[PDB]
Amino acid sequence: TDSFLLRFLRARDFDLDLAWRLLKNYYKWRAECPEISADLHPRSIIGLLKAGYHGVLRSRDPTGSKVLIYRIAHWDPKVFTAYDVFRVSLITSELIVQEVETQRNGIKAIFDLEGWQFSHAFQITPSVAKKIAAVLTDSFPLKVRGIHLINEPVIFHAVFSMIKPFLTEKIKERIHMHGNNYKQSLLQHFPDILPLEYGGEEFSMEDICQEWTNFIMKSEDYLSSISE
Amino acid sequence: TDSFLLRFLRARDFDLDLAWRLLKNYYKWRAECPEISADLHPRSIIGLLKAGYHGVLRSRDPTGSKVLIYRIAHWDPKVFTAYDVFRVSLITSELIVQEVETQRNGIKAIFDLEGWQFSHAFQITPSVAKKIAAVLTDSFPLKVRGIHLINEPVIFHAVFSMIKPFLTEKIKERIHMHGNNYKQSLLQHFPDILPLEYGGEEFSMEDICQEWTNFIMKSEDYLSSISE
Amino acid sequence: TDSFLLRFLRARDFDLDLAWRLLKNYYKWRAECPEISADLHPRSIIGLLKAGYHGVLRSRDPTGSKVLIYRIAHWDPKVFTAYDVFRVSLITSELIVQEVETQRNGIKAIFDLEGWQFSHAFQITPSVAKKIAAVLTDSFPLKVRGIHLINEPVIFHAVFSMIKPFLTEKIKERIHMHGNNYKQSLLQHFPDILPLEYGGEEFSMEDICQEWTNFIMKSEDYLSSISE
Amino acid sequence: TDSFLLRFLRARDFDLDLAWRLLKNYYKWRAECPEISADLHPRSIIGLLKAGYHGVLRSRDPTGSKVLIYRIAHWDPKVFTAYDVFRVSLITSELIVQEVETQRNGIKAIFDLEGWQFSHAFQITPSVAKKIAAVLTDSFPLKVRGIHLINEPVIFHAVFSMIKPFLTEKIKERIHMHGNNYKQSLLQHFPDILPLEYGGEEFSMEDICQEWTNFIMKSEDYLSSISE
Ligand SMILES: Cc1c(C)c2c(c(C)c1O)CC[C@@](C)(CCC[C@H](C)CCC[C@H](C)CCCC(C)C)O2
Ligand SMILES: Cc1c(C)c2c(c(C)c1O)CC[C@@](C)(CCC[C@H](C)CCC[C@H](C)CCCC(C)C)O2
Ligand SMILES: Cc1c(C)c2c(c(C)c1O)CC[C@@](C)(CCC[C@H](C)CCC[C@H](C)CCCC(C)C)O2
Ligand SMILES: Cc1c(C)c2c(c(C)c1O)CC[C@@](C)(CCC[C@H](C)CCC[C@H](C)CCCC(C)C)O2
Ligand SMILES: [Cl-]
Ligand SMILES: [Cl-]
Ligand SMILES: [Cl-]
Ligand SMILES: [Cl-]
Repeated sequence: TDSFLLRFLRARDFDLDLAWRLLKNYYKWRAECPEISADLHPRSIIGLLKAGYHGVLRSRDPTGSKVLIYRIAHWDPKVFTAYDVFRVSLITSELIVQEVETQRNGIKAIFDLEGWQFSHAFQITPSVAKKIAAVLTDSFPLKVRGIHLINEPVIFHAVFSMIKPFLTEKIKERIHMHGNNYKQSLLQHFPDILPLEYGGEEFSMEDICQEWTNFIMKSEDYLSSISE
Repeated sequence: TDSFLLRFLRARDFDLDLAWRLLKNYYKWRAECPEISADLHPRSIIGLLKAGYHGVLRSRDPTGSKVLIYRIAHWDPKVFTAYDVFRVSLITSELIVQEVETQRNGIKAIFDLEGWQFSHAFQITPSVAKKIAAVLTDSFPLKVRGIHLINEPVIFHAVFSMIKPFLTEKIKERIHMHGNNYKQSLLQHFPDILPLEYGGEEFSMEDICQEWTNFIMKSEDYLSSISE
Repeated sequence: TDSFLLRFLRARDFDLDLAWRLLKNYYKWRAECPEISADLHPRSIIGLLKAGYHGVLRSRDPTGSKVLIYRIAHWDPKVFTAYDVFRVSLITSELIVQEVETQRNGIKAIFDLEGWQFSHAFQITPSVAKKIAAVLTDSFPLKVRGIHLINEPVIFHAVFSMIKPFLTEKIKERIHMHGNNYKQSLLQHFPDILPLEYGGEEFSMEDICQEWTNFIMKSEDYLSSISE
Repeated sequence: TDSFLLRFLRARDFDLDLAWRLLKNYYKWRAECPEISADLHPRSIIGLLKAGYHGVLRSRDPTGSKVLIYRIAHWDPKVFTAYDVFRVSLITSELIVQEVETQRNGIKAIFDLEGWQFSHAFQITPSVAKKIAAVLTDSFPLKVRGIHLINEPVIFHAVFSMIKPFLTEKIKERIHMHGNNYKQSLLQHFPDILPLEYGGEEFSMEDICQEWTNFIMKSEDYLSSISE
């Protein structure tokens, strides 16, 4: 069967030395952040999901990557903390990493930063920013093939300035900032598969969020299994 | 007669040490890429030529450089591979290098990247990208005086990011990206000589492609001679 | 045209550094042995040829190598010296090296040492032995793919002991000693192409010698051209 | 055919390392002095030739060297510059170097310095003097076997003092100064072949100059070929 080791091998192109280091950092990072990784049961973040914060596209991008969508406007920082929000991505990642094609072709994430407030950045402490850079680089068995930021306000760049120093040059090359006129540039990266709200043709974000919410709730037994 | 050595001397301004190194890399590169350079007979790429992928201007630029035109939209990656396409440039280069004035004044190439798809970049592997940088720098007796990219889509820069690390600073200075509004900037570099499709006045790309296709087919005996 | 340089490139697999060194040794060796290489006109060794000392097979071996045959019994050391005999091989080599397929696939030589006397070895001085090793290794643009010694007497090994210290390990691997029962082992290396005297089926050594003698005499104008 | 390389090999006794260095300096020197070597067409110096400045003996010296004669009195420094005069020697050298026997036996030059004025030395700048020493030593594929100065005035030694520091010891050994009573000493070096004006028996300098002038004008097509 697809062993737990196999996802780490594929993430590092069957370089046993590199895959081993990634495995070490995976356990290390999970140990230094139990407030995110100790309990992966969707119980603590179901409110976030039903608020419409997160969803995953059905179809893959032209290179076979899984496409993830985050909407920061649907995150209420008064209700959920940065750790809660982080846990959502962690939960999704632990699920999609089971897909062999995702293991081979990595993922791409889209962040709709419309509605980013000063109530969001306060949650993003230096410790949090470094943990963000960790999972983006060499602490989780997922190839980050691209990060796409749209509708990012001027005040956000201060937040990104906290993450960038801990980023490898490879990942920095893969982070895109589109601004408010994102639609044309975003459609080139993701043809046919985007939802209606982002220039897409068929499905809406509400449907996509609901579907992924169901899948997470459905996978609640597996998410408990990998909890320590 | 214009010896085979003479083209290497002129390419390095009669610096015998440098011209010798270029000769060494010329044979080395040809040995490490037989899937491109072993057989230069136009047989394997005649379909590409008649598709309208490549053509050479009759008139030289204001500095005497030969001007080459490539249209990526006329490359069907399902039919022809990157090696096939590479072979086209190799064939053209082996022909125009016979011109003494081309030896002295180098070449300039225009790439119409309109229609660049994710089906094109998949062909461009790290090994291919490094071979591209090789012939652009110090592995073929042709001075690359300028590379002009027009209509380049957003997704192309990821491909260029694979080539750039292997490029010398001199060549990087000579690579131009014009975007969609290229016509004004392109006409300044190439007055009077451009085809109709790119702001020109007289000839069309279809004529230019056909003429160069005829010349290549006509030179099929010479191209077989230099095959190993 | 097939330049004089090209034979040196092919001899060293288009390694310009190595091919250059071979060219240097080619001129050096020719300069330190004018009593062999100054005059390559068949005048001085026509008697050797008509005595039946040397011949070249029409057909190539299974790998495309030219096959050369020497019969030491037809060398009268009282009439011709070691330098005269050496000149024969030099003349043949300068002729067969013009064949592109010989340049690519190298040569193989068969020495019938039947009749090797103490009047032959006296001619083989330490200086001569070292010159033999020179052309076998890195002083002539011919790949020596194999040397086959048959009917070698016990007293010959003393002579070979003079050559061996100056031989590279590569060439030593390619020197074969078959003894008196050579026919079976020799036929495995050279199927279908051997003459009647050595297990062959069709042609005789006398015919083969005469044919190569004619060709050398016919090429007398070219052999004068390369004389210094 | 006698390749362009072959003249450099013979000039350095088939020492490939040394012949290669001479080739490098040949292109270097030609690049640092285009005001002498860019255009070798006899157009710019035909007046010098018809003035009777230069001629070449028909017969070779006892060692087979080509013998060149220069008469400084027939150089009008008001009309022709040092570069023009230098070009004459360059033109002659590029012609006589085609002779295989000249390649093997080198050249000898005779300078009649009778009439050397202070209007001649002003043309001989430090830069010019060093260029003179360059072609005399290791920058042109011609063995300088001897330089003979006759009728040299006292004021000339200041000019020679500018050249001597850049001369190798070998060439310095081969430079002879005869003075006004040169005839006896000059006849020992050049028996039977000298013109009437220098103790000769048959031909006059006017005939010799005219003959070489015709040959240069006749070779005007070749001299254009080697121009860059
Ligand atoms: C394995 C994996 C994880 C675990 C992951 C992400 C990706 C691509 C992964 O492959 C992306 C998002 C992230 C880092 C969660 C981020 C948590 C914070 C609270 C998000 C809100 C504010 C961010 C400042 C917005 C920008 C984020 C991008 C710069 C990644 O969690
Ligand atoms: C001697 C010589 C060769 C041999 C040559 C070129 C030039 C200017 C030369 O002087 C330019 C084109 C190239 C490198 C062939 C490229 C092959 C690939 C398949 C082209 C399609 C995709 C490219 C990623 C498009 C961008 C190319 C530019 C950045 C050069 O082949
Ligand atoms: C380029 C080239 C030359 C020039 C050449 C040979 C080969 C294979 C070449 O590729 C083989 C023969 C040789 C060395 C001539 C040998 C001269 C002596 C006189 C031969 C008689 C006695 C030899 C002791 C017999 C054994 C020779 C083998 C050990 C090669 O000349
Ligand atoms: C290949 C070659 C060249 C190119 C050459 C010469 C020789 C022997 C060559 O082999 C001799 C003459 C020279 C150097 C041209 C000299 C130019 C000047 C203007 C001559 C007039 C004044 C000289 C100060 C007179 C003395 C010259 C000797 C000391 C050589 O050009
Ligand atoms: Cl972008
Ligand atoms: Cl530009
Ligand atoms: Cl054997
Ligand atoms: Cl003297």
